[PDB]
Amino acid sequence: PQITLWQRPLVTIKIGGQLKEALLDTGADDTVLEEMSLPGRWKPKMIGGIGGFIKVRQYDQILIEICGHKAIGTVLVGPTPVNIIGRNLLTQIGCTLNF
Amino acid sequence: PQITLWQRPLVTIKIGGQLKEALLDTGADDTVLEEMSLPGRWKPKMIGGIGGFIKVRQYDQILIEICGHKAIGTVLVGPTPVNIIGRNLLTQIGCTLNF
Ligand SMILES: CC(C)[C@H](NC(=O)N(C)Cc1ccccn1)C(=O)N[C@@H](Cc1ccccc1)[C@H](O)[C@@H](O)[C@H](Cc1ccccc1)NC(=O)[C@@H](NC(=O)N(C)Cc1ccccn1)C(C)C
Repeated sequence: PQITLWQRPLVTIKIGGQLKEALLDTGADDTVLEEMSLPGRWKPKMIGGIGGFIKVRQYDQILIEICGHKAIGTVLVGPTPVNIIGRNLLTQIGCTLNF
Repeated sequence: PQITLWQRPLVTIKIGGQLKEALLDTGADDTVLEEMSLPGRWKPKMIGGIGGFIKVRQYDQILIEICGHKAIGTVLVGPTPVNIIGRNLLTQIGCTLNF
């Protein structure tokens, strides 16, 4: 698909059989998801952004599906206001910017 | 061009006669640049993201050029970690996400 940017590029993801929505975000190096309790081992981590840093839990090797496309990678889980799909998973689905 | 996302989608912009690099950012509603003097009057504004809120100055109707394509629109200046080009100007230059 081609997604225009008139509105926020929110799409449906599947994670663990749940559907959710998430923002496709080319300016994020990492993927950050709203608080949830996945199984698995985590590491603590701090990620930063516009106003500062928050604390998150890092899970590795998580499979997410983005508009029917699979990707497998690290996900950070924390008190984010929005689910963010970053470049580590966008590359896997062949996603480009074009103009 | 077509930009892949294996690395950060930094490009060169020209603004107020300077060259800067900025991040092409589909997850941002707005464009935020590092502190600089632009000509023009401005309004104080607040914007947020991960981490919280920062206070910026809003300049309207600013000409900026992004990889040789012109855009005229609102630019916020303030203590951002990185120069961000958001969706208000990506749409002007015809930017889409594709996969
Ligand atoms: C999620 C983090 C892990 C991420 N950080 C990150 O990737 N790094 C710190 C590494 C790095 C360093 C240098 C260059 C690139 N990357 C981040 O916040 N990235 C930003 C851009 C940025 C990078 C580095 C420093 C500072 C900023 C995202 O790409 C950017 O799109 C965010 C995404 C976002 C949206 C909502 C809430 C939290 C985060 N938007 C923003 O921060 C903008 N805000 C908004 O657009 N809104 C709040 C509106 C909104 C509301 C709801 C939904 C979407 N958007 C700012 C720039 C105005």
